[PDB]
Amino acid sequence: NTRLRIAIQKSGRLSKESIELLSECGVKMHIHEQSLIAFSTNLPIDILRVRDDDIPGLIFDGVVDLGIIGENVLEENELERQSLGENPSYKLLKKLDFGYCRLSLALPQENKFQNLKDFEGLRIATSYPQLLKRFMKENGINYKNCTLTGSVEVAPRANLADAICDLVSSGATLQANNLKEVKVIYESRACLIQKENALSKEKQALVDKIMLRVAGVMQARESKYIMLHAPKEKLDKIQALLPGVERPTILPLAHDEKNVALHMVSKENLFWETMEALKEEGASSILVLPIEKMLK
Amino acid sequence: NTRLRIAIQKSGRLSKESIELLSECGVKMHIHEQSLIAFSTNLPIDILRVRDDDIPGLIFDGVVDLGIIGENVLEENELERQSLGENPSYKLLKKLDFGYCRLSLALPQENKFQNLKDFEGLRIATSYPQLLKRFMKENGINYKNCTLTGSVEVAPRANLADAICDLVSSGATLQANNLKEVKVIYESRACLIQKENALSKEKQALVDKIMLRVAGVMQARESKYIMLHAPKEKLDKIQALLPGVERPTILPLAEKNVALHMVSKENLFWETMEALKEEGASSILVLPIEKMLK
Amino acid sequence: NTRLRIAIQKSGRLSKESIELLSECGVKMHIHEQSLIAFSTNLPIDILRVRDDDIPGLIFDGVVDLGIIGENVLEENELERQSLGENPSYKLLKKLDFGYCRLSLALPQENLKDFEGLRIATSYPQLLKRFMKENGINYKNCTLTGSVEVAPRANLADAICDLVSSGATLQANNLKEVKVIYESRACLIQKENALSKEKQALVDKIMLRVAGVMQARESKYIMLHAPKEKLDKIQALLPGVERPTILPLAHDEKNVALHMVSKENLFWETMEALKEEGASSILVLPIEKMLK
Amino acid sequence: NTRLRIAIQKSGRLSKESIELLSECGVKMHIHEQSLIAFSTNLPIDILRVRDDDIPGLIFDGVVDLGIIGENVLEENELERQSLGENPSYKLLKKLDFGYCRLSLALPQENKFQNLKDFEGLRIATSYPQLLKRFMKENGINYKNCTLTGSVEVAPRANLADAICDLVSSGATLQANNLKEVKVIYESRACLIQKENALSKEKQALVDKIMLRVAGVMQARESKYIMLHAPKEKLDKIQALLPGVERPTILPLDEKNVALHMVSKENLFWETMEALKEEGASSILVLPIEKMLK
Amino acid sequence: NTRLRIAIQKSGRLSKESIELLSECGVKMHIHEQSLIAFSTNLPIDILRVRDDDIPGLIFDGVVDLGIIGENVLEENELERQSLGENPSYKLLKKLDFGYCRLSLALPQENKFQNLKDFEGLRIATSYPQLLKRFMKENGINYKNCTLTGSVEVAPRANLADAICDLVSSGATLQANNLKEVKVIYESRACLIQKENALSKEKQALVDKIMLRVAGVMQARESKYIMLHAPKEKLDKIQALLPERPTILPLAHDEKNVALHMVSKENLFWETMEALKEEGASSILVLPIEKMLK
Amino acid sequence: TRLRIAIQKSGRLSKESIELLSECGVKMHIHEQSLIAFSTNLPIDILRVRDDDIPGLIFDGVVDLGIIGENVLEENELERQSLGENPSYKLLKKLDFGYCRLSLALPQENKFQNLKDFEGLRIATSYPQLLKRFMKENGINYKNCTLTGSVEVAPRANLADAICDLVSSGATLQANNLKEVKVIYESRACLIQKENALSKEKQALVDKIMLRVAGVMQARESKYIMLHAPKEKLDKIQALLPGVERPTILPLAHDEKNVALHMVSKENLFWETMEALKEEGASSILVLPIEKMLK
Ligand SMILES: Nc1ncnc2c1ncn2[C@@H]1O[C@H](COP(=O)(O)OP(=O)(O)OP(=O)(O)O)[C@@H](O)[C@H]1O
Ligand SMILES: Nc1ncnc2c1ncn2[C@@H]1O[C@H](COP(=O)(O)OP(=O)(O)OP(=O)(O)O)[C@@H](O)[C@H]1O
Ligand SMILES: Nc1ncnc2c1ncn2[C@@H]1O[C@H](COP(=O)(O)OP(=O)(O)OP(=O)(O)O)[C@@H](O)[C@H]1O
Ligand SMILES: Nc1ncnc2c1ncn2[C@@H]1O[C@H](COP(=O)(O)OP(=O)(O)OP(=O)(O)O)[C@@H](O)[C@H]1O
Ligand SMILES: Nc1ncnc2c1ncn2[C@@H]1O[C@H](COP(=O)(O)OP(=O)(O)OP(=O)(O)O)[C@@H](O)[C@H]1O
Ligand SMILES: Nc1ncnc2c1ncn2[C@@H]1O[C@H](COP(=O)(O)OP(=O)(O)OP(=O)(O)O)[C@@H](O)[C@H]1O
Ligand SMILES: [Mg+2]
Ligand SMILES: [Mg+2]
Ligand SMILES: [Mg+2]
Ligand SMILES: [Mg+2]
Ligand SMILES: [Mg+2]
Ligand SMILES: [Mg+2]
Repeated sequence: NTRLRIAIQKSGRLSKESIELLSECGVKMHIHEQSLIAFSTNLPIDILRVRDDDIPGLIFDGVVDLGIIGENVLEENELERQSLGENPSYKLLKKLDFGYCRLSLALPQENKFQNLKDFEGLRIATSYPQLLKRFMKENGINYKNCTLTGSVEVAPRANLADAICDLVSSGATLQANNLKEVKVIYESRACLIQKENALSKEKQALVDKIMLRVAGVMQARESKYIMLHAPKEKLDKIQALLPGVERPTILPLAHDEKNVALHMVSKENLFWETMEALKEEGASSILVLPIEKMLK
Repeated sequence: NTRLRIAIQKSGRLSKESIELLSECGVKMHIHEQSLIAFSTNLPIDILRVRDDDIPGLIFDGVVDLGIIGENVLEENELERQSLGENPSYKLLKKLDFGYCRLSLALPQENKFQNLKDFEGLRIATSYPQLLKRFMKENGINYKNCTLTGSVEVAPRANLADAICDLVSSGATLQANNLKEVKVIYESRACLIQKENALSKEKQALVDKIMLRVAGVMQARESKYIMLHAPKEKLDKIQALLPGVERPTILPLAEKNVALHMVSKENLFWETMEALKEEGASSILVLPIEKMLK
Repeated sequence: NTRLRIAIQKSGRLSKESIELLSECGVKMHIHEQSLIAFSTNLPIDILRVRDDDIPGLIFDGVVDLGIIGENVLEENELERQSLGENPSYKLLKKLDFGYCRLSLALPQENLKDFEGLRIATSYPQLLKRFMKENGINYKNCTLTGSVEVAPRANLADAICDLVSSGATLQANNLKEVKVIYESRACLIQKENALSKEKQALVDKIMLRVAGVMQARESKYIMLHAPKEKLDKIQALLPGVERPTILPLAHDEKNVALHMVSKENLFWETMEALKEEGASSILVLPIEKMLK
Repeated sequence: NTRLRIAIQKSGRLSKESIELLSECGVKMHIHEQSLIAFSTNLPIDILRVRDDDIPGLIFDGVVDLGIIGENVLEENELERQSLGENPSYKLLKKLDFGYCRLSLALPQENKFQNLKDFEGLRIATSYPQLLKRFMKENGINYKNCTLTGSVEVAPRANLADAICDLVSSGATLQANNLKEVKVIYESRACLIQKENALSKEKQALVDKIMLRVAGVMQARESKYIMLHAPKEKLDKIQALLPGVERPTILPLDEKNVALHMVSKENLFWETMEALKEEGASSILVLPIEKMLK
Repeated sequence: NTRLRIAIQKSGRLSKESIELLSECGVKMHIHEQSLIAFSTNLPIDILRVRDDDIPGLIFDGVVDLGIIGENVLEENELERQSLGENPSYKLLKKLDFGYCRLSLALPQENKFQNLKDFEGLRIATSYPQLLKRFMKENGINYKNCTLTGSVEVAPRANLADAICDLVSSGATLQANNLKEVKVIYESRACLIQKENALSKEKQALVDKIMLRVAGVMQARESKYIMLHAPKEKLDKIQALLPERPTILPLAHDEKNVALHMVSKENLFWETMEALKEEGASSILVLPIEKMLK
Repeated sequence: TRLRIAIQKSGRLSKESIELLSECGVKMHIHEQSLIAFSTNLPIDILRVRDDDIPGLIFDGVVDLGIIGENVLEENELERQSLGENPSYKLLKKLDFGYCRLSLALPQENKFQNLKDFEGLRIATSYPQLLKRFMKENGINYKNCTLTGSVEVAPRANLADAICDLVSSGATLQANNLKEVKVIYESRACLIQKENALSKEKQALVDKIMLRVAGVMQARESKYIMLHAPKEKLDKIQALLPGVERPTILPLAHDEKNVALHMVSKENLFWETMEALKEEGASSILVLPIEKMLK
């Protein structure tokens, strides 16, 4: 077909945010939970809703054009196919601002953990054998792999393994099974990827247009509009504290020769630490306003 | 009573946004789902929560002062009462910015649709007989009406009708019953209406005050505060692309470009953002507005 | 088509129990909430899932064969069509054992001739009208299709005539139930025009199943010990579907064992009355299916 | 350890019924959704709550004693391991009375299907490549496999395949994606299985005891206690209509009829009830049985 | 008033079963979550739905007639009022068949527990200070009380106490907070209680009637109707396995065996069914009983 | 050591208590079953407890900070005082949530003219101490009936003649045929601290958090305003709009009679103020939200 094909997760932790991103990029569509393919009404785009496990392979095989997938799953599949002698490839278009999670080694609460060497020779249960293997090789630790495709935290209490390597964000399931997180081995986030084989000129131009929108949407979520007063003597430090998307606008203050007004757009979000550092450097009247849309 | 009476939908697609609008207009009230009448604590206003079907009639009969109702239901009921020889009347105060939907003719997926004439002589099932009738009369198409008050999309597969005229927004229920949308006949949105008979001077003044607030609230939702850089050579085009509530503020930059600050009349879609970039605009920032009054 | 068409409520208070009844009558089907027609896999039957409001009309117009509908909605619509000069008709096959509710006049907590001249708000104008005409009371009708209990506090009416089962919504709006005017339950109805012989025979078969399913829910299998001297009184306390089976008890000459199937369910009052008459070892077992 | 280990699905279509069966077999335990091992309080049994996909492998590897799994998943995994040169083995203890589903070939609604040969050379998408392969080999049909681990019904509309081989029970998801079921290739239900390597004498005796309970629970669900009146003349015919677990008890009632008490081997359907009446039976009572043991 | 007043829990672990019991005793009423007092339509009875904490006090003060409350809350409050010099009193009418739980001492998983003496001098956190105190006194153990009205399992990790005394049924919350149950100090269930001061003759007669119904309802839940075949030679052993006198019936054309019909006093567990089979019993049927009265 | 903050586990204050801490830059992972959350970026432990216990934990010095409703705080303070104890604490900040009131209510049918109508009545409440203090202050004798919940049942069930109950909406009162008649106490959530001095390091952390709390609350209330004002009306317009700082006044290019005013309001802008500004000749009034602010 002439229409651009984008694979996203049908249901799971990435689904809502994947749809939201596309929608905020002006891709109008009607999604019914039972329908596995949504057709955009205003753009030549088909959204395929599939299991996240299959997204890397669909992209590697060139059967969809774009995909939104967690880095962890993308790499685990890439490594697996490489280990079977294949040469999977893809283009990473953008690391996205959701799907944050980590892959961590965990042990029974009772165990005494001092360092990574404590895993030497242990049986380790995981749904991510390749990612675990690569990390253990890099650190020169021998172990016995036990692959489980789910319910990984059962393994120690059930004597299937001595430890686990599992995905975590909150920590809940670990506590419930008498386990403690001990070492983060991998950090992941959602990515937007593209198949390796060149698209048609028209499809590629549509991807280019979307990508500009994606960057815009993400940048608007992170960036803030900042207004503050700064002493002229401290301007360079203040700017170093708050990196901007462009050069700051500097305006004279009418009744005041020692200070200036600074208007700028931050590259990153403003945390209280930064607000406090700015005040320490002599900044005052600091205002941070939200931005709904932007385009550099 | 001396208190102003406003009828809104108890529960349904208009309920949340009807309450939100009143709340954003400074009408403080405590609503609980089981209570059918909420009394405003800061203004002399009673909110009656009723079935949307009855709102037009309550207004026509002059028994409430204001109502928020979908256009589709308002006119269907107006037309129905006219067909019984009555003379319903009301004042349309404002078309609102929610309750968007459409009434559409639909056919079985298998049917070949070329033009409206393909509906000649067909049996058409609908919950909106009057709206359908008026549209078919305007376009000179004869048909057989089949009134169903719900589950309209069953009619073709159940051989109650050859086609349907139904409310749609998403399209889901049509696919599930092997139907395709083929012609939009009516587009609807929520409206704020008032009874025909004059109110007391005090009540009318309260309505006037609320109306100004309604316009403000709606404008603040649509309008955005825009900041961008524009080449001086392209300002006229840039301003045409983005109509404003007032004239833009133009500020010199620390050369051949200027800074433009303005308030858009409408919301900024990506197409506009892209058209501005094409015309040479850069550093385009769009900030939300919480309240406004010209 | 050759297939029998049954209209039931898509979603609402009658839906679950309508499907259950058909299912317990051996009508196998797969219902998906979004699908508005279910086809029976084991019988030539189509289930049309519609709004309850339309079921009477579909039956009156002969466009479906059977329907399950609340009596209240059935007669309200019958009366409405009669008032427009039409002559709706149907066959009442069976009053069912669910959908119980009542239509009641209610007044503000603070307050039949007392309704004389009052404004009365209702979603059932025809049923109210018929009742008020029968009792010779003049009133002013106010039709509301929902939220009826708002009317008094909102000064739309002086009283209401509304559907109730629990009473909750009345208390919440400072109203009290004052007079029941109509009692309703779900009914199974059929169109007036004769069916084909094959369709009618299928309906006849279903009807016997419906009766069986309902009787099994009400009837219980009863075993007890009774003194021979009190046997007549005990049998009078417990009407049965058949004559009781009477069995001698080993080594007890004054008493007998009684096994029977009750026509109605056994309430504690009956259990206590049986004990008063000298019955002992009373056992009540549930029945899953029956056919007399 | 001395305790018997049983693997069941953590969450999914088999979970509720797996727990119910064990509970009805007198295995007391407290399951918290977050806890992946439940310890029986009254028997030496550990319930491991896992992903269904892993249950066959845990059994093949002898690392749990019992498992409750769908036949489809069991044989798909058995076949997969055989294709890698392994020799997986297990004992099938009992086919259970839930988890009913089927694996079926399906095509777009528009396609003309006459025979299995119409699948010749087609791309077929499935989560059950091995089961599909075995069936296609048995019937001598060449095809191209496309493995998808979920959302299989997307494949045709997305041009990933020409057809699918997917699990169905209702049919809903097929309609929603413009597909029609065309050929059932495999029928499945939940099974209770055991590892191949011999258990201790104590563990095996516990399994034996549980198995008799499983059979009892399943028979009690199917069997009913029946009481009816039959004419003495029609007696032979009535018994033939109603196969029992034992011979019927016949009791005198007046002189022309008898009372019949019996336990049915199978459940009583309305057809049987109606056949009995036709043969002259009356006062037919069917009572539920909560527990039984032959 | 002339009407009998019964206090039950509005919402919580006892609420559903309290209502069910009354309903199964033929008390017809319409109970809506928003309504705090339900009036029985068929009997002169008012159901007050309150917080369980207050039920003992309402009974002690003679302000309601009956109450359904957990033993633990009843005695905790009794003890508390006694410690303030009051003399609370009540009549225990019946221990009921729901609301089962236990009050248990628990420690961090890491702690070595050998005996009760290990609690000597510890800080113990509990919502049931009086029940804990009575138990620690009866055993001569000194400790430091820490009263928390909820979230008791936080205390050790938060260094508010060294141990806890908390309500448990399913040990979930203990595991989640790295705690282990180590000594049950008190076992509880729901009870039906009555105020001490004599009721009117009419009210007391109504209570008497309800009590017989309560006993009947509970017995019907436990008792089962049993039918089996037994060898005449094993009849005594079989009857000893199954605690009124059984009905013994001859089997037609079988002289070595008899049919036994019994109503069990207790429920039949698999152990008993297996023991019956071991003694030569066969065709064992257990049917449910809906109502009974001796 | 680590700073200990007690908040409500689940209830009306729980969400907003967590949100406030989160908006103050306290990062933490809270799982509903977990009763103690450890901040990942600051030395802070969040204890999730029953609100009833928070005052006592603070009084006893066993946690450092607490977020609790005023009503529960003073009810417990009063209760402990009545047992001869001397509970004490520091009130750090009245917060912008947990708004409710304690009110006397009567059956709808009763005729209420004055507080004296409560003389000698039986009054049911979960807040005996707060009621007692109010009734003593106003010299009214009554009979207390303590109920720990379902207070609105008491009149219809003849447990009392009246109630003193927490309300925000009036829903539950209507449902039980009661009317609110006199507000006796107004409450909101408070952030409190134990009386005994903290270590210098812990106190400095509290000081830092407090400035953040004030910032977060100010950003919720304050708005960024832009408008046009006639030069002749500037003084009146500024009086209508108290600001956090002095307004910035800018000339308008094509217009000599008017100026542009940019400012940050101290309070939120209600329609009344917008309308008053317009009445005074202001035009093009824009109100933008503020996400964070520091003076
Ligand atoms: N707490 C979390 N927050 C954000 N993202 C997460 C979190 N946990 C996991 N993820 C990411 O989301 C991805 C999908 O998670 P999810 O649990 O929905 O996948 P799944 O269980 O494999 O679902 P399916 O296979 O049915 O698509 C993970 O691979 C990971 O990249
Ligand atoms: N998808 C939609 N989005 C927004 N508004 C809609 C949509 N569909 C319909 N509406 C509007 O909302 C009105 C009410 O629809 P809704 O389904 O809430 O009430 P209803 O079906 O009439 O139910 P009831 O009569 O019981 O309140 C419609 O008449 C129409 O004006
Ligand atoms: N407590 C009750 N209140 C109202 N109706 C009841 C009640 N109990 C049973 N019914 C029966 O159920 C029928 C349908 O009630 P329900 O509220 O489901 O339908 P509805 O309000 O007409 O909605 P719809 O128009 O969507 O089918 C009533 O006409 C009545 O016969
Ligand atoms: N309609 C159905 N669709 C799919 N499986 C069904 C159906 N009915 C019964 N089953 C059975 O249930 C088993 C488990 O299905 P389920 O969808 O719960 O697991 P899953 O999708 O593999 O999820 P998980 O991997 O989390 O255990 C299937 O292998 C099958 O044997
Ligand atoms: N696992 C359990 N945990 C606590 N109480 C239980 C448990 N099982 C049964 N109960 C009984 O339920 C009673 C209280 O139940 P529940 O926890 O619902 O009320 P509550 O928490 O005291 O709430 P309220 O005080 O608001 O009524 C206990 O006093 C006890 O008798
Ligand atoms: N409408 C309201 N009703 C009652 N309390 C409110 C209300 N609004 C705010 N609150 C505040 O929230 C506090 C706790 O409310 P909530 O009812 O959640 O706790 P609770 O019922 O005492 O539960 P727990 O004791 O189990 O924490 C009150 O003490 C009060 O300060
Ligand atoms: Mg996955
Ligand atoms: Mg409507
Ligand atoms: Mg209806
Ligand atoms: Mg699976
Ligand atoms: Mg309690
Ligand atoms: Mg509390």
